[PDB]
Amino acid sequence: GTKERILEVSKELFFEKGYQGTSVEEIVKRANLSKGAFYFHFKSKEELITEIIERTHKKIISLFEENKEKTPEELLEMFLEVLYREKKVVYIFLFDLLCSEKFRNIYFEKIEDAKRRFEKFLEKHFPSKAEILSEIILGFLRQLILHYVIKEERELPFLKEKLREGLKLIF
Amino acid sequence: GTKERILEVSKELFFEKGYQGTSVEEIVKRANLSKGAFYFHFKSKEELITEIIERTHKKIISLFEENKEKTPEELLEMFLEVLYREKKVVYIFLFDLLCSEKFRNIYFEKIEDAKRRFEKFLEKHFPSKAEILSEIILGFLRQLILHYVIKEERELPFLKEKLREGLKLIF
Ligand SMILES: [Mg+2]
Ligand SMILES: [Mg+2]
Ligand SMILES: [Mg+2]
Ligand SMILES: [Mg+2]
Repeated sequence: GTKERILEVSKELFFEKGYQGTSVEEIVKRANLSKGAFYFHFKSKEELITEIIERTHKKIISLFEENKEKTPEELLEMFLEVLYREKKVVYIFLFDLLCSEKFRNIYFEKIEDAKRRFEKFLEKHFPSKAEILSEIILGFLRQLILHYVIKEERELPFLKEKLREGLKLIF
Repeated sequence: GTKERILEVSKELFFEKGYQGTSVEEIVKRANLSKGAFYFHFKSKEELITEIIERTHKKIISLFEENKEKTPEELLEMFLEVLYREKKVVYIFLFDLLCSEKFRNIYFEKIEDAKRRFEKFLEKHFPSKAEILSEIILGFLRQLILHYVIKEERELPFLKEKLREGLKLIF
């Protein structure tokens, strides 16, 4: 519906030119909507970006819930696939949240939540190493995204090959 | 000398309030120097931050050159110690270079150089795994710095314990 359309247009504009550099006026113009339509769904630009992040986080929560019986390697392959599909939001997450002073806490809150869930999953078969593995693997996944999605946009097969080999070495 | 004093004051101010939010006037005022003294050593604010990064990078180059005969675990322990001592510059590197549009390329150039050197070091005893290990280990080290130096400033012993256990698991 309209809320979905606003979210899509906002993700596009924030990806293209940042949160600070995009106004509600530009968003509604691009979406061919009135300001009233926007404010009916979002009370502020702040609520809007928070929802964008929240919805991608929810896909991550779903990923963990729906794949808790998979091997760590397969769960991680799925995690990378979702992040790649959501790469515009990943870009916003880094440049508009981590890089900000106001939203830095959200960036870390979401990472910590993903880390807690990943740890819980790993405690099942690697209890004494789950804490360590979560740091290593999240660090490795972030290195791959930063260099092969953010610095340069490589195609997904390349990232999957890198992830697969690194996880094989680790496990 | 004077150049060193300017560098120290600039690292402090950029750490405290960012590159964009710090002026040459504030730097020379804090250093009790004239603008002429500043311009004798730096032609611009851009040259100044570039030199700050270049000097910390040089400490990294030295680290690799001076410890090429150490075990990977010990070389990495030293790498973490230097990054921790240089944590104000690490903070500037992320928030003033990666987060910028103008200086993003420098952030990646330096990381790539560190990665190339680390890879070369690892090719000696783990040729077929050096490329993979460099991604994993740099990712892991970055995860530890981001969460335990940037998000919250933990003391060095904690970071070293985390690094030690993760490298033991990897190697
Ligand atoms: Mg598969
Ligand atoms: Mg698949
Ligand atoms: Mg030692
Ligand atoms: Mg030591």
